Amino acid sequence: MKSLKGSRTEKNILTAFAGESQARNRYNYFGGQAKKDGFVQISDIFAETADQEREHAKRLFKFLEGGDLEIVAAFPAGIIADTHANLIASAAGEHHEYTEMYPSFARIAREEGYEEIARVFASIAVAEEFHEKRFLDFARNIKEGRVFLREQATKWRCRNCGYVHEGTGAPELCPACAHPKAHFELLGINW
Amino acid sequence: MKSLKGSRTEKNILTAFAGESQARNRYNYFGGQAKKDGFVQISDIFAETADQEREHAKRLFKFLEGGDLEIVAAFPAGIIADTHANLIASAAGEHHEYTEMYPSFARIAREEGYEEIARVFASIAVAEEFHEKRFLDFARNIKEGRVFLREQATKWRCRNCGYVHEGTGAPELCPACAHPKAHFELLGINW
Ligand SMILES: [Fe+3]
Ligand SMILES: [Fe+3]
Ligand SMILES: [Fe+3]
Ligand SMILES: [Fe+3]
Ligand SMILES: [Zn+2]
Ligand SMILES: [Zn+2]
Repeated sequence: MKSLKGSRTEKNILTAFAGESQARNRYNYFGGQAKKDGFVQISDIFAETADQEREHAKRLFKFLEGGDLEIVAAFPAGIIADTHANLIASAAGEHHEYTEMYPSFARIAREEGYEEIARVFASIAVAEEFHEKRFLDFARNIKEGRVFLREQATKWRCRNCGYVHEGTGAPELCPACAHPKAHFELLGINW
Repeated sequence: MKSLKGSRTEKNILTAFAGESQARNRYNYFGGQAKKDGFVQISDIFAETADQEREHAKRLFKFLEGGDLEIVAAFPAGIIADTHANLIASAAGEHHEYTEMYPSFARIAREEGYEEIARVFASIAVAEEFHEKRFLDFARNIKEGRVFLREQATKWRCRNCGYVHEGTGAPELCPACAHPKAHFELLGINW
C-alpha cells in the first residue's frame, strides 16, 4: 500500500465499484423477475447475490481517498430478460470478472505496491466464481426442467413456511401455508 | 422514441444508470454510518433514498436494448465520512445531477427524438431536487444542533416503538421501548 491517488489501481477500484454497483441493481432486478417467473429460491439467490455485490463494492469503495475521477469502461447496456437468460448473462459477466478483470486488476495492484487491494481483488474473484457456479446450475435445472422435479423421490422444502415434502417433485401447493410450488426448494442441510 | 442503439442518449442512459447505481450503494453506506452516528431518522432516509435511486436506475435500465457499451464519465472516488459530510456530499451530487446532468441529458434525448426518455430524465431531476432539499435540511439541523432539540416544546416520536413525547427535546431513552434518543424524530403527519 501507500496512496491510491493517480495510480492505475485507483481507476481500477472505481471501475470495479462502478461495475459491481451496477451488478447489484441488475441482480435485484433479476431477482424480481425470477419471483415473477415462479422461481422463488432463485429470486432469493439473486437478491442474495445483489447483497453480496453490495458488500464487494463496499470493501472497494472504502479504499478510495478521493474526489471525482474519470473512467473508461464498458458495461452491459441492459437487459432484463427471462430468468434463464438472466442467469446466463449473469454467469457470463461473473465469468469475465473472475477470469479477466479481477486477475488483471490484482496484478497491477500488486504491481503498483497495493498488495492488500491485490488480495481483495483476488478474494472477490473467488466469490464471483461461486456466484457463477450457482447461476449456472440454476440455469441448467431450468433448462433440464429439474427445478421442481427430480428423478428419485427426495425431500422438498416450502420456503414460505418450512413444510417438508417427500417426493420426486415439489407439490403444486403447500399443504401447510397454501403457497404455490414456486416456493419449494430441495431440502438442504449445511451445518 | 425509436431505437437507442448508437445514439448519444444511449450512452447518457447507461452513464446515468452507472451513476445512480453507485449512488444507491453510497447512500446505503451513508445510511449505515448515520445509524452509527446516532441518527436513526437520517439513516432511514439514506436507506429510503438508496431505494429510490434503485428505482430511478431501474426505469433507466429498462430503456436499454443492448450489449456492452463504453462510457467516459466521472464519479466520486469515495468517500464515507461523518454524517453531516455525507449529507453535504450527497446534496452536492444531487445538485449537479438536477441542475446539470439531467437537464442536458433530457435536452439531447429530446434532441434525438427520445422525448419519453426526455420526460423521465426531467422527472428524476425533480426527485433529485427534493432529495437535495432533504439532505440539506438534515445537514443544517445537524449543524445547528436541532436534530433532537427544538426551541419550543413540540412532539417527538420514537421510531422504534411509536411512543410520543411532548417537549423541546427528545428523551434520552424511550419510556416505552427503552431505545435511545437516536430513534426519536419530530412527530409528523402527512395524511
Ligand atoms: Fe458476483
Ligand atoms: Fe408452505
Ligand atoms: Fe437522488
Ligand atoms: Fe420507543
Ligand atoms: Zn461482486
Ligand atoms: Zn436518482
